[PDB]
Amino acid sequence: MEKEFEQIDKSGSWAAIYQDIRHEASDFPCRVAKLPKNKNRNRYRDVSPFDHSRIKLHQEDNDYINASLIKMEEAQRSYILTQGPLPNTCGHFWEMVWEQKSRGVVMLNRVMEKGSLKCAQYWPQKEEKEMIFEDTNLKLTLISEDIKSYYTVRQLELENLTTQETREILHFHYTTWPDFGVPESPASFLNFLFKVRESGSLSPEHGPVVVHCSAGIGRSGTFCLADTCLLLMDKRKDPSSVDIKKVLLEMRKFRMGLIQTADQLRFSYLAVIEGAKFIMGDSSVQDQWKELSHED
Ligand SMILES: O=C1C[C@@H](c2ccc(C[C@H](NS(=O)(=O)c3cccc(F)c3)C3=NC(Cc4ccccc4F)=C=N3)cc2)S(=O)(=O)N1
Ligand SMILES: [Mg+2]
Repeated sequence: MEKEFEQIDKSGSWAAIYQDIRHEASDFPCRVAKLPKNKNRNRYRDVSPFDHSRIKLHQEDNDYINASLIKMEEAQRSYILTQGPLPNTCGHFWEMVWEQKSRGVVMLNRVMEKGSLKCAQYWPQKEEKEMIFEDTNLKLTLISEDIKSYYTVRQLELENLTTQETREILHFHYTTWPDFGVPESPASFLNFLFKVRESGSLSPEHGPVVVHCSAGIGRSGTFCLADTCLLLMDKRKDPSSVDIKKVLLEMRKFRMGLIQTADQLRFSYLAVIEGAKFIMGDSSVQDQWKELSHED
């Protein structure tokens, strides 16, 4: 894998390679997303979930949410990728989290980035001020938070007001990944990813983890591609066999535009190559990653 990386670097072909992927990517209808009644449920007019893989809310009125089920058969892991919720779709977001039985939510953006709103404040910032989503009959409370230098992990309590059932939802918020950009380092990215993994959130016993950024395709796609490739390396009898470009095209069958710049693609290669060290056994790389990430 690093041989291909090295030759892409020498040839200076990241852009051409990335554009080939965009050209070969699947094109499926998004008719439900484009219905006039769903216009205000979409943050961006050009980013819509394909009809075949969209997540359907269990409400009869309108079951539409800009969210997609990325089901990776060989890796044996599913993820739900969605846009940052809008002021009017936060209830829908939590209804999806509840109905799909997700245990973790991975957020890779900030509410405001460079002077622009990118996502509604869909969770409580203060313990004493819980949130009620009236349209969906759900209550959400901030139980605690572990704030790190570049990411924060939060314990949220989500309650179905109707049945009184409550669930602990873990929120993994990466706060320093710029839009259309990349993480500070493979180490910082991997330190975070393994925190999500170690939490049990990605376990097949739970529903799919919900991953989102602003549009739910650039940063979210980078995060899922690296996680999936590392999973495939650990699975197969020969990790060198993992073709990251093939994996990305496979993921793009479930949601459009995953990975938004040639450099996020190049970063994905670095993340997988670095993470592979842990998969192949190295028990000193993780601490290395933590030290390198300066999470304190
Ligand atoms: O690293 C990233 C990129 C962010 C991001 C990606 C796409 C968009 C959608 C934008 N839509 S628009 O209505 O603001 C907009 C802005 C400029 C030109 C244009 F035609 C529309 C967007 N579209 C292109 C990107 C693009 C191009 C073709 C098809 C689908 C696309 F998403 C660039 N930004 C917003 C944020 S993320 O939150 O997914 N992580
Ligand atoms: Mg306080």
